[PDB]
Amino acid sequence: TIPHLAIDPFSLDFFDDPYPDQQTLRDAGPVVYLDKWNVYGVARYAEVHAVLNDPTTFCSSRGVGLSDFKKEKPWRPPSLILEADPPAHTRPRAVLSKVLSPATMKTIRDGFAAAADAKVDELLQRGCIDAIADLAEAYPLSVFPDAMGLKQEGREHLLPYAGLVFNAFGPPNELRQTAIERSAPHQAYVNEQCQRPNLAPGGFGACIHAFTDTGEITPDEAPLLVRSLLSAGLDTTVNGIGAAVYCLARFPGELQRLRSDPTLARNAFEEAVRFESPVQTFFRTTTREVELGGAVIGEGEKVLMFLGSANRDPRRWSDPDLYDITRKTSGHVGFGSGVHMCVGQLVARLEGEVMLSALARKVAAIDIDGPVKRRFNNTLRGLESLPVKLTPA
Ligand code: HEM
Ligand SMILES: CCc1ccc(C(=O)O)cc1
Ligand SMILES: [Cl-]
Repeated sequence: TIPHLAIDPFSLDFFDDPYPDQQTLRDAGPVVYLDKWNVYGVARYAEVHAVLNDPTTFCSSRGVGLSDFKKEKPWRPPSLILEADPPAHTRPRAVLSKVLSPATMKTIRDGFAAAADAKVDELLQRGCIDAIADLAEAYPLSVFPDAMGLKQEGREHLLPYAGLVFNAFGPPNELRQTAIERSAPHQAYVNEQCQRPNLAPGGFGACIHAFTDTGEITPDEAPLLVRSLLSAGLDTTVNGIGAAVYCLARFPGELQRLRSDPTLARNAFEEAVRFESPVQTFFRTTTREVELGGAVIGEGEKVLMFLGSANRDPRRWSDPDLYDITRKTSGHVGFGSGVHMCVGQLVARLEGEVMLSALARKVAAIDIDGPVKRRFNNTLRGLESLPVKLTPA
């Protein structure tokens, strides 16, 4: 029989220090009942990974946040890709995949590295820098909206927009409800840049709109796939990169390790995604009666998956609380797993690698010199400010 926990994985307290709670979450039982929100949760690597790889049983089309789309109105029209099941998923999925293939990365790869090299140089010129706003936020801001082919004007909405989207997967918090109350300007901006007339020749939005021509997607579909990349494509990478730098900061020996061997960049990043897990949690909904870690769970029940917890399960990882940039990271669920696994992963790693590469060649120490402020959001873990003094090589 399934234990009750009073933990609220969406309270400021939990965000501020999740690690003791996530350990109660695991130790309690393979499946737990969260009184705060009347839902089942699963925090161990094994359970999380299983749920992820049975989309037939654990569907996403009833929402991947708490809210059940069968029971209640989605807060916005649903994603053609996040909030759908195969087969409706498979087409929109395949398209975004071509858009963001390794072929594509090869073409934009030099540009991303050069821009990464430029930021780290400028930063070394100043010394004291905010690792979040001046790097984590600034770098993908200098590469991604361009890769998208966004205009200049409006971009200040891209981050609040992400925040809104990720806050909304959560329970009906103060966090959620406020985000929603404040959402109109952010949606109008995104709705606008979602249109073909507004996407520069040769960028993702443009490349996406091309699938209109051949018919792989309709014109209603097209603005909505773009919408996908404008929700998911930015703040994720802000927090990913954010994690990496914070890790390097807290783990100076691991920085020295990376400097010794700069080819360890890609994986020092991947490790950071495991170790922080910028995207913390997602739900599914049972499509049938299913036995899940010994419990028989009824049809149409929501299950909360602790991604971060999975990624830090002692049952799966030696010394999981450690930053180890030569860890065999393969199998972490930082970008999820299976049919829905992050279609954007190549862009993220692209950014995380070039930037960690630039750092490994350019910086000799990263020390935090200041107050460190966390940002609170229902789905995203990350920092709001991280003051560091960069010392040059
Ligand atoms: C720090 C980098 C990133 C992280 C940690 C991350 C996280 C995730 C996770 C955990 C999923 C699985 C969702 C699920 O199982 O329901 C996912 C899927 C997705 N990601 Fe990412 N992501 C990142 C970067 C990106 C980027 C750069 C893009 C756009 C270029 C993107 C676009 C998407 C989209 C559209 C999906 C839904 C795919 C599907 O359901 O088939 N992500 N991401
Ligand atoms: C990375 C999480 C995420 C993935 C896809 C969407 C979307 O399709 O709007 C929104 C969020
Ligand atoms: Cl929207």
